[PDB]
Amino acid sequence: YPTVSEIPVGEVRLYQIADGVWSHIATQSFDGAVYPSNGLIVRDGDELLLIDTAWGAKNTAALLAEIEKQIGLPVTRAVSTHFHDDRVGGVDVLRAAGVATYASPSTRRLAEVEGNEIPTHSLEGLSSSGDAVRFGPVELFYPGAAHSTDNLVVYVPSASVLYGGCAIYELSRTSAGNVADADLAEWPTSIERIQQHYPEAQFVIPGHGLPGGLDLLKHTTNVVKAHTNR
Ligand SMILES: C=CC[C@H]1c2cccc(C(=O)O)c2C(=O)N1c1cccc(OC)c1
Ligand SMILES: [Zn+2]
Ligand SMILES: [Zn+2]
Repeated sequence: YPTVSEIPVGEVRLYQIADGVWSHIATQSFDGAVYPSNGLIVRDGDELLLIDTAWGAKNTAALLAEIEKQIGLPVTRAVSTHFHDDRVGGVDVLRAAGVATYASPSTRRLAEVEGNEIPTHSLEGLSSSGDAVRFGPVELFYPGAAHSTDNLVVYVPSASVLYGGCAIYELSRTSAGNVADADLAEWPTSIERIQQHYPEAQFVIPGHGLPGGLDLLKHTTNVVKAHTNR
């Protein structure tokens, strides 16, 4: 799996998780350091559903070019899973490319307040923790507040792929990361809802770093709780 040192900023890599399911991986500078960042691509017949931008206008253009090169099906819809720039930065590129962009009303509001790019369409039915709605070939799930108050997770039932987004940490992380927008007290409860709702997930994809299995869920709870204790 690609690492930050192996991906120059501005390039995007794709990685088959399972049939018709890819992650996309990019790198971006934030406050003077470079970080890797993941999203998801899910085949939707002869179209593609995109989960999250590649963290910036130029990265997201590179994302679309790499999808066209490697997959060759059009991206028709995109869902952003919270309001931070690594999720919505590039939405303007997507919209101009003909992609219909979606996010919860919470994400759209927070993005606007923050001065970030704003998905066009509002995803209703996800404002209460435990809410689940169908969106093409995936289920969208609001687990409750965690990394941010608006963070969504995405399940691909055909492939048993659980995309946790930035509410889920990779196994190599032992300290909490950026908690500025987080709800540390609710984060374990939110993970518990994910665990109970998707107990058959075979692959778990964090928002940043290496994918793994279901242990990424308990691992994230461990890290968040240890931060709170300490
Ligand atoms: C700050 C690091 C960049 C990225 C990242 C990489 C690796 C781990 C994490 C983490 O969850 O701590 C993050 C994270 O939060 N990011 C982020 C991206 C855009 C806006 C933002 O504002 C709060 C934060
Ligand atoms: Zn974030
Ligand atoms: Zn993130």
